[PDB]
Amino acid sequence: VKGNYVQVYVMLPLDAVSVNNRFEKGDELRAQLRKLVEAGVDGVMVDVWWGLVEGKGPKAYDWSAYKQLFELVQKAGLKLQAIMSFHQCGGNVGDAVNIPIPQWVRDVGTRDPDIFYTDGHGTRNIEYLTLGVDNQPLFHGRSAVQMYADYMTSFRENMKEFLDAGVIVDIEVGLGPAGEMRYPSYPQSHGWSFPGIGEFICYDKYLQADFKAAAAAVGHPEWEFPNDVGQYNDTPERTQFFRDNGTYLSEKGRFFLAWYSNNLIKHGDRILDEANKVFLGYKVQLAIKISGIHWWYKVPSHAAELTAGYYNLHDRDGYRTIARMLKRHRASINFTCAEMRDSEQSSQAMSAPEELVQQVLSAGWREGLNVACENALPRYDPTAYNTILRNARPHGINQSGPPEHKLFGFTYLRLSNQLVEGQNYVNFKTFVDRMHANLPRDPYVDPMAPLPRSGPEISIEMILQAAQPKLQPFPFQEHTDLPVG
Ligand SMILES: OC[C@H]1NC[C@H](O)[C@@H](O)[C@@H]1S[C@H]1O[C@H](CO)[C@@H](O)[C@H](O)[C@H]1O
Ligand SMILES: [Cl-]
Repeated sequence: VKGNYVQVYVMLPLDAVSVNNRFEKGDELRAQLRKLVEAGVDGVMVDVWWGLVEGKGPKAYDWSAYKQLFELVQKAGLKLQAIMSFHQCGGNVGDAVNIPIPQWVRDVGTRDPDIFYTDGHGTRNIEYLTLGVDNQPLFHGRSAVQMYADYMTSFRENMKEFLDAGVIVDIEVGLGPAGEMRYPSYPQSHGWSFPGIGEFICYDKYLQADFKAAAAAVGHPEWEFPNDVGQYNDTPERTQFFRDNGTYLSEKGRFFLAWYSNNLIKHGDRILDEANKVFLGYKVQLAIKISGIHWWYKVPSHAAELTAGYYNLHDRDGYRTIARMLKRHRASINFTCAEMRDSEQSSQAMSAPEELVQQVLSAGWREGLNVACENALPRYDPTAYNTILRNARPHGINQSGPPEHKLFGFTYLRLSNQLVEGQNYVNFKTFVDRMHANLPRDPYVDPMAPLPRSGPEISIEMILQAAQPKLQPFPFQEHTDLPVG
């Protein structure tokens, strides 16, 4: 029965540390976290904002508010998942507060605007630095990858005691906007709204030069980005690229989609190699976040996945390539949409979150990875919780031992007073009993081994072998066998 237990984590508020890098919510959180403990919660997740910590200048790390926050988490007796948040808070759905990346990094952009992901009209997205500059020493002598590595190293040295005490158990490495390994292909600030197909955000000069070099290297130096792709708010049928039997199927289109999605995979791999070196020997799991682009999943072109950088089609598994890249690092996948049913989505959007969830979870498990999930949108109701329960144990309870597959964890978005009062709290507490297979809370479940060094580097051609043949997902039960009631 104990093999069935799934840990439950709760996301702290976006301003758990204030926008001025001070810890102001000690009284409120102490109460709120006591309520989470009373409900059997295993831990919390928190954004560790680059903009707050390295805000005053290069290598001026001010960890003191996060230390106060983390002491409080420890005193409550909860585990902790730390996100290395190298992105801006703001513009993305649910972001109530405003925390840019460091001002001194933005100041570099006033001279070299190509440090930012750039769209086809030339608009600069300031939420994250382009993967184009991962290895370009533009930031007062440092590259973007060096900045990320130094930040993680300073985190390790400063939070060593929380690491040694087994409080911090997971490091989620932010790899893009909203901390997700993707391009900013659906930005509300540039006028996108649901369920627009999005746009390819590869027009910064660094990525343009990368494309020309890749194209010349296959004997097509003339080739350019596709220009029959429409705009943010189009539907697929209204573009020659994404329509049924469109130019996404051409040799040119295929080369472009591979190049764009490959760069994301290489960005993840490089950064995970550095993260693994940092946390070598500590009892933590490294994780990445894959964004849940469920819209247009039901049409042949998977348009919105393609623009986000996920090269996923009926005969090409664009998530198992990513999982295969992660395997050498023993990195986990944190996914989203665990609370969503296809019947809750609008028809127009051609949306299939249930199938997308099944695809990504099955890709992780086939590669031997731990897989965790989050809810995409706020939900307080039994149905949502039952949908999560189904995804947490897709073949139900195993009475003899553990089930064939299960989530390694589930993180709930997001803590507030609303969660810990009234009927909301009764529902949530019941949901946590069910995720624990109705057993008491066990702080020593899922012990981590000392992080081993990443295995040998494999090439992009080796990673891409996972794309085909595309396999059906493992069968999922329609409904959980252990509902909230
Ligand atoms: O948690 C990742 C992402 N999953 C899909 C949800 O719809 C999004 O709201 C979240 S992003 C959100 O929360 C993150 C973790 O607290 C932040 O890093 C990010 O800035 C927020 O936009
Ligand atoms: Cl296989």
